[PDB]
Amino acid sequence: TAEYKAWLLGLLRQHGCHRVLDVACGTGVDSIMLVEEGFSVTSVDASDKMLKYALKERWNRRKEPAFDKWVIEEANWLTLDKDVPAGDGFDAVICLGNSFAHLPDSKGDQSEHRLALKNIASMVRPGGLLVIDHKNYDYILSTGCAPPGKNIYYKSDLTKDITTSVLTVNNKAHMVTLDYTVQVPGAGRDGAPGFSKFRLSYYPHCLASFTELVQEAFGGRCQHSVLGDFKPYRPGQAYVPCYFIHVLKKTG
Amino acid sequence: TAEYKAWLLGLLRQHGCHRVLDVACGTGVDSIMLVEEGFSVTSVDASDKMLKYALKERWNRRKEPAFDKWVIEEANWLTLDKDVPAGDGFDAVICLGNSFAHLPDSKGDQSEHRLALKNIASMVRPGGLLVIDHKNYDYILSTGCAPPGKNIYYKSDLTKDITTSVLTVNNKAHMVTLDYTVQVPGAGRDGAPGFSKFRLSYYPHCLASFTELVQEAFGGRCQHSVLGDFKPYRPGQAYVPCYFIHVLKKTG
Amino acid sequence: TAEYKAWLLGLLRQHGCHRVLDVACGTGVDSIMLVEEGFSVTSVDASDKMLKYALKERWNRRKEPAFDKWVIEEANWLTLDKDVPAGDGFDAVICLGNSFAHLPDSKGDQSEHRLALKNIASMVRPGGLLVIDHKNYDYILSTGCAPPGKNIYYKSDLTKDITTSVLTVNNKAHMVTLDYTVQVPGAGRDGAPGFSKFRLSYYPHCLASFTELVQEAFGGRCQHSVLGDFKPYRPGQAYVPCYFIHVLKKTG
Amino acid sequence: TAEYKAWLLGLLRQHGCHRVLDVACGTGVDSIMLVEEGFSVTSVDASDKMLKYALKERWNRRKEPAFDKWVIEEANWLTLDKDVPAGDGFDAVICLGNSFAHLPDSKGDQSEHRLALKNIASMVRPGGLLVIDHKNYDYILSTGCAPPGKNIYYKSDLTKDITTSVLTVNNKAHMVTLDYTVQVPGAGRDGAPGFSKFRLSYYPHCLASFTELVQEAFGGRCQHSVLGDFKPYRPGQAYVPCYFIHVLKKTG
Ligand SMILES: Nc1ncnc2c1ncn2[C@@H]1O[C@H](CSCC[C@H](N)C(=O)O)[C@@H](O)[C@H]1O
Ligand SMILES: Nc1ncnc2c1ncn2[C@@H]1O[C@H](CSCC[C@H](N)C(=O)O)[C@@H](O)[C@H]1O
Ligand SMILES: Nc1ncnc2c1ncn2[C@@H]1O[C@H](CSCC[C@H](N)C(=O)O)[C@@H](O)[C@H]1O
Ligand SMILES: Nc1ncnc2c1ncn2[C@@H]1O[C@H](CSCC[C@H](N)C(=O)O)[C@@H](O)[C@H]1O
Repeated sequence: TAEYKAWLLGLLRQHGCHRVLDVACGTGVDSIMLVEEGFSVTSVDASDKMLKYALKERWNRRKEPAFDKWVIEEANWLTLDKDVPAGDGFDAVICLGNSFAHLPDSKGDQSEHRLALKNIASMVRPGGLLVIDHKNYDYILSTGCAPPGKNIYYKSDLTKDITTSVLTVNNKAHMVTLDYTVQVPGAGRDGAPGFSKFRLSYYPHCLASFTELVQEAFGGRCQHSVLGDFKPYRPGQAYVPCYFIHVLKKTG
Repeated sequence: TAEYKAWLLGLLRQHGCHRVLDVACGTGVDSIMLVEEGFSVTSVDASDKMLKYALKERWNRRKEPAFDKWVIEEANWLTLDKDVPAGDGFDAVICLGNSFAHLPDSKGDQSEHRLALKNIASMVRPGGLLVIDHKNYDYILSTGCAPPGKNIYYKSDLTKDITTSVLTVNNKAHMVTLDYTVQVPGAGRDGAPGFSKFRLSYYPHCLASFTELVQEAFGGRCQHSVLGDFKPYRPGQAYVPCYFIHVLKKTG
Repeated sequence: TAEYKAWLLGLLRQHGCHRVLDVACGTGVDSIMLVEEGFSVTSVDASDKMLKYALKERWNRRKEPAFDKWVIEEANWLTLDKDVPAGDGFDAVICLGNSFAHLPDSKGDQSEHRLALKNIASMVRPGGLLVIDHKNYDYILSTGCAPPGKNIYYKSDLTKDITTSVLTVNNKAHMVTLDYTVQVPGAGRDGAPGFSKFRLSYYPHCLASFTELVQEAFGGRCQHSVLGDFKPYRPGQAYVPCYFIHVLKKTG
Repeated sequence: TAEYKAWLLGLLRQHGCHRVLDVACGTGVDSIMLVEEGFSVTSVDASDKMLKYALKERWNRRKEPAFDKWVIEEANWLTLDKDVPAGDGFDAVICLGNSFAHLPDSKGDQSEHRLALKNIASMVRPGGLLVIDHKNYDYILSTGCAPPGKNIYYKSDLTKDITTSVLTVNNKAHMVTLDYTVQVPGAGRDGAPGFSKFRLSYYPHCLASFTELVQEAFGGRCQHSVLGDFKPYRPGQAYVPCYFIHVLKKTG
């Protein structure tokens, strides 16, 4: 989505951030872009399955200085330091795309989440930033299901029917499982579509908790700001952001 | 809970019931009772592991003319009919112990629960009682946790630790997986005890849904009365029940 | 085999054995028998499923004093001592039907086996008997295949196939998995029978190894002997047995 | 292997092979060599993990024009045809390193075998060459034990034990699973080494079968010849090889 792209860059540039570390390189979608707009991007992910693809584009677009100056290393927020040489601290550390909602709280104690963020944020240098984003589960929870479609991050052209299955654990949301029933265009007889599905689970983080979770990472020395979809967020605000974007100005 | 015993026995007598089909023998607890109580008790359960134990009680007291008659059989509510031929139906069909909750909503809709209940009622000869029962899920779904230890149904002697993990499919409380950890009076070392656990899931049956579900099965001709634990029960009261006992007098 | 029943009863009665412990009750065929013959028998088996099918005949024939004394309890050759108090001892402990072979050597060393044999021999009273047998896994070692329907115990009327997976660890036969492809003559449309299977895995056992392993169970004190099938066996003999039978007269 | 490498190049060379397809690119050891060696390499493996490492080297050496030409890709033999545009056919096609002995016969009939060899063979242009190798399983099988240390391919400086596990189905050698308990020079206390095993499963291919199986995919239209280790191998020859090397001059 144009807006998205716009928002991102404008922020990276509105701070002076040029050196960036992606902690969810995935397919390389956003990193690749950043690599175009002239950024020093070092992207990483823990899943080769995805990384391999990002790595793909590069080799091809290898006949371009921009793409020859791009990194892609595997890593896990659970040891981001051990896997990524922070140096003095990347200008901006970006983790947009509700990537963090993939970290399931295994131990029951949100020990997994603190640690992850701890390492993630650490890589940000003084006067640094962190574009960590998560879906609006506060609502998803209060709704009972997950409203698909409006990907303020991308204008999805494919349609699929979602089936939301939340799982309370001792009264605390422990996970949200989205069951996508994709309706591929043509996969039948006289042209009719085919029905192929896939599902994935995440953690139902709620603004409140994440906000506190995030600061806790920067040891406190930081500037916190949260945008509803892509614009600032004001409690009890007429709107209803699909996404929640938390940006951190590591100050100390 | 001795009390429990008194009330039920009476209802049975006050209504001149003798032949009693127990659609949930479990370990034999109730049947054993009616047994001694002097009732032609034909108890059946769907579990080999459980029945195994009610059977044992029989062999031992096989010497007792009473128990020699008692009859435990395998069977499933989902097919009771074929598995249990009730000549002209029985006098009292009990389903005590929150056993009916175990029946999971596989197909999504409550179709399964239909056949189950549907079949159970059929086991009641016109002018016959039934005592199905379910944990107060209305209140349980608000506390999102299952209070263990006491069950007015009886008083065992096993201290347990529980972990209530509820599930919500598209906002509808689908399942409720309770994880127990029973303390074994002897499993440590120097007298120390053991701690062996297991896990059972149930279907959160709200008083509402069930009363309608149950009567449904009787096609209509019947008398319904739901007592909280075991005393009368009228909506929005001061007392909070842990178990809702549904007593029915099929009349057609 | 009426000839193998005549010998079993002959040997037992011959040595004056009344008390007999079937350490492999199973459905209880072999045990059930001894019972009818006015023999005092306690029957134990490690498998509920099977044991229970015997427990059944007891209730049924419970109307016969004999079965009113017949016993059955779950038990494992590995914890025998604790599951079955031997008291003074049993006159004749039997382990027919290639049951023992079902104990796998998980640990690698016959340790498990020694404990098994050891525990069973501890159920015999000085001047005792033990009828443990084992299929002729010696020839099967040179034929890498086990032919079905050769039981010299009960006429098998269930047509079935079999696939033999002989495992060999470090040149030492370690396992033998027989995948039974039974047929259900009636599982079909116009009478046609259906087809499926169940798995059964046993540890091989060539005469030598077992001939010694077993004596050790009594540790010398014993008059051991092994009939080819049910007749006197002789190494380098003509008739190739198929069921070696070790009879033990604990002497000490 | 000083020897290995030697023979190869020469062979390839003498035949005049330029473009080579490695159907088992693994970590890309032989691919990277031929690359440097000045050969038009197109290598592929069916395993991300493996491949992903060959890819890495290429990215680093990406500078040197050689690796710039290299062509690592994903692909599985079973469908190698619709995975690699045979084009005008390759000059040489290597499948060395006991890689083929990895493809199992889940189907029961070595069908999946004949096909893989077939598709692979299809990547060989007329006057072509095929270098498919495999362990001397004849010996292992006939000896029930797989010898450790004789890796003619590359002198292994490792100290791990080997537990050869041959599996049998209906009298046919279905699988050979070796357990290599490799010893980490340093994993103990006082500078001691540690221990960690790892078992792998290969299909016990015997020369007779293989030799047959190979020319088939060819259709008798070739010139087959198998080396002992790297020298002429004749039946009965006192020397017991370890790696049979089949070379095919697909002459058709
Ligand atoms: N513990 C963790 N640390 C770092 N990366 C992780 C991770 N857990 C999951 N990931 C990876 O992050 C990726 C999912 S993020 C999905 C959104 C995607 N990046 C987008 O732009 O639309 C996967 O490749 C997953 O392997
Ligand atoms: N669908 C079904 N049909 C018949 N019996 C069932 C059943 N679902 C559950 N049950 C039975 O419910 C019985 C007792 S209720 C479960 C409680 C358990 N016996 C305890 O001691 O804690 C079990 O024997 C179980 O097999
Ligand atoms: N560890 C063990 N301890 C006790 N019984 C065992 C055992 N391992 C296997 N068994 C039992 O071996 C039994 C009999 S095997 C076949 C028995 C058959 N009815 C006959 O003709 O004798 C099975 O019931 C199985 O439960
Ligand atoms: N079905 C198949 N298709 C393609 N490649 C295969 C294959 N089965 C296994 N392989 C691959 O071959 C490699 C193992 S064989 C390489 C072993 C070599 N001797 C060494 O020690 O270096 C792995 O990449 C595996 O993924």
